[PDB]
Amino acid sequence: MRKIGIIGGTFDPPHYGHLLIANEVYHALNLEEVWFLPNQIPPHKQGRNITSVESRLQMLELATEAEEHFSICLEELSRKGPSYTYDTMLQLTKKYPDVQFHFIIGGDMVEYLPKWYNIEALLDLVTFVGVARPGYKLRTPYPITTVEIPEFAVSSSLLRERYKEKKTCKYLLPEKVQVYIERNGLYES
Amino acid sequence: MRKIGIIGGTFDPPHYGHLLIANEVYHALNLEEVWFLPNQIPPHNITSVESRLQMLELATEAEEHFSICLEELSRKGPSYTYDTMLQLTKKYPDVQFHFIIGGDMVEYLPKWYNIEALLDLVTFVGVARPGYKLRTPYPITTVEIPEFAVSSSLLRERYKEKKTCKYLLPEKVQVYIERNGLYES
Ligand SMILES: O=C(CCC(=O)Nc1ccccc1Cl)/N=N/C=c1ccc(=C/N=N/C(=O)CCC(=O)Nc2ccccc2Cl)cc1
Ligand SMILES: [K+]
Ligand SMILES: [K+]
Repeated sequence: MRKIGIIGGTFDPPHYGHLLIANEVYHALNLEEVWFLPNQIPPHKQGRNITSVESRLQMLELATEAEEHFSICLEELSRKGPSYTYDTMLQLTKKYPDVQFHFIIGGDMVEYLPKWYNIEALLDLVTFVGVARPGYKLRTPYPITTVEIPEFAVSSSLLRERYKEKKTCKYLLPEKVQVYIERNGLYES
Repeated sequence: MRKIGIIGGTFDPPHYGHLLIANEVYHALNLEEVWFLPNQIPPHNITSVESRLQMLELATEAEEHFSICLEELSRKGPSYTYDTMLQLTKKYPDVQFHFIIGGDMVEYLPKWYNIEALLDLVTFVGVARPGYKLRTPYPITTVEIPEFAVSSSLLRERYKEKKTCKYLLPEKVQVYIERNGLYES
C-alpha cells in the first residue's frame, strides 16, 4: 500500500508554515507523497469576500509546484459545497484502493476528533497524524500517529492582514505566491 | 436576553490558557457568564469524568462568572455541538449563546456537523492573537486574546516527568493532579 499523507485546509493563502508541516510529516513517516487537499468554501453570508476557488488553487500550485513529492488533490475543491472528511476519504478510498492515507491534523484538533462527522467510520479509512510540539504528546482514545514539529507560528490570518495593509509577505511564503497575490490584489479586501 | 459564553473541551487538564480565553471573551463581549462545557471522551489511558469534573470545579471555584455546564456529560457517546446547543437553547430560550472557538478552528467551520442549523443556535466567537484577522463566510464575532503558550499537552508531559506546573494553572488544580497521579502515565 502506497503511504500518502493528506493535509487539508482552505490555503488562503498557502504559506511556509503549511509546507514545513507537510514536509516534516513526509520525512518523519517516510511517505511516498503528501497531497494538499484544498477545502471548498460556502458563499459569504453578509456580502463580504471569499477568495475564489481558482485563486486558491493557483496559489497552491505555485506553492507546491517545485517539490516533486507534493501534489494537489482536487476531491473537495471540485464539489459545489464543503465536504465532511469522512465523505471525502470514502471517495478517495474508492478511487485509490492501493493507497494508505495518513490524514494530518493540528495538535489542538486531536481532543475534538470525537465530534467529527462519522468519526468511527473515518478511523477505518485513514490513519490520523497529529502534530505535536517537540517533546510533547497528544491524548485521544483513538489510535493515532504523532509527529513532532516545531511551532513556526506563520498563519494565513496574519498574512491576509499584511496584504490588506499593502505590506509584502516575502520570506513568509514562496516568492511565486507573493508575486501572484500582490499582482491580483488579493486580500486588499 | 442573557448573553452567555460557552467554552467546550475535555479540560484535561484545565489551565490558565482556558481561563484567560474565557475571561477575555467575558470582558470583550460583556457576557453575563461563561459556561465551561466538558466533553465526553468515548471509550475505544483516559482521564475519568470524575477527575476532569473535579479539576474543572477546582479551576473555576474562585471566579464568579464561570460555571460548569454538564449537558454533554449527560449523554453516552460524543455530542455534536449542534446536539448540545439544540438542548441548551430549548432549556434556556432566554439565552443568547456565544460559542467560543480557537482562531485556527474558524477555517474548518464548514465541516462541522449541521453547521447551518447550528448557526441559528449560536453566535460563534473566534479568538485570535493580536494582528490576526479571522476569515469565514459565516457571521462570527472576533476577540483578540493575549498569547500565553500553555496547553494541556504540555502540562500532561510535565506531570509525567514529575515537573511542577506552578504558574500555569490554579494551585488547587495542580494539587489535585499531583495527589491523584493523573498524568503519571
Ligand atoms: O480537515 C479538518 C482539519 C484539518 C487540519 O486539522 N489541518 C491541519 C493540518 C496540520 C496542522 C494544522 C491543521 Cl489545522 N477539519 N476538521 C474539522 C473539524 C470538525 C469539528 C471540530 C469540532 N470542534 N468542536 C469544538 O467545541 C471546538 C471548540 C474549540 O475550538 N475550543 C477552543 C476555545 C478557545 C481556544 C481554543 C479552542 Cl480549540 C473541529 C474541526
Ligand atoms: K508538485
Ligand atoms: K455526549
